[PDB]
Amino acid sequence: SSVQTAATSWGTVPSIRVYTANNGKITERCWDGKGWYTGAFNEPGDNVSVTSWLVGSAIHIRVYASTGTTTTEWCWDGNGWTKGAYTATN
Amino acid sequence: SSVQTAATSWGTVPSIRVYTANNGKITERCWDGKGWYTGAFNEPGDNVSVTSWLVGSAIHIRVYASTGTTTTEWCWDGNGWTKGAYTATN
Amino acid sequence: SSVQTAATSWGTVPSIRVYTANNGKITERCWDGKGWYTGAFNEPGDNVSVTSWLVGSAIHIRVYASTGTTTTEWCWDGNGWTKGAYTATN
Ligand SMILES: [Zn+2]
Ligand SMILES: [Zn+2]
Repeated sequence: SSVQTAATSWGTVPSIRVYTANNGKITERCWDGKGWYTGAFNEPGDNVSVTSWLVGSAIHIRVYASTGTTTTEWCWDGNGWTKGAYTATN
Repeated sequence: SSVQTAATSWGTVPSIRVYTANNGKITERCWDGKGWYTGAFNEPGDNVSVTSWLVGSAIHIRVYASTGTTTTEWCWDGNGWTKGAYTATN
Repeated sequence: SSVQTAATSWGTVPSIRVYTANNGKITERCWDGKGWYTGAFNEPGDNVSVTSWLVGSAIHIRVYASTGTTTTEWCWDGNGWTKGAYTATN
């Protein structure tokens, strides 16, 4: 019984984001080239996946947090985490 | 018990694919910039991971579906899912 | 019930790396355009995630291996796997 992680990165420094699902909560650790620090993302979930992409210099991150059969998409687009349009129907 | 997902994205719109393993079946949800829809991928698996890459305008997707100690690679290269040559000795 | 995998890819060939967590061991399978082979990475873990990036033609890989609440980061930067600076407080 171990925590479950997901990772993404962008750029050439690079920036790295590691999401950890632990006891029903997902938290975020961040690297921007200097050191690791705790990120703003903190949402419920037993399982996590992530993907990201750049548009110019702007990073866009999508975190897929799952509890039971419900997957919630969380969006970072430069100004805070927001709930995305993703639905599944599991 | 929660479902397990894997996500990938390409391009700048972007396109996103989210794979969900649920009770031994993997299904696929797709975003191409307008809304989410159900993808063609549907294969057995209790665990899924994914990676993708572009060569010019051509997208390639590799989905690794596992049941027990067996991992099957599924390939998208523009015209249907096929599977791949991947083998493991788990 | 099943093994757990993580995948990454880079370049246009492409190179693919698939990490498998199985009974407390994470192992690595590699594709560089010709066939699959077993990689050098072999470390303890019940869960694995991965990310990678290019700096020019040089590939960098980060593998996040977790046991219990401890996540260890493993780094490939061209010349062997080394433990990274990642820490979490799970
Ligand atoms: Zn359960
Ligand atoms: Zn191709």
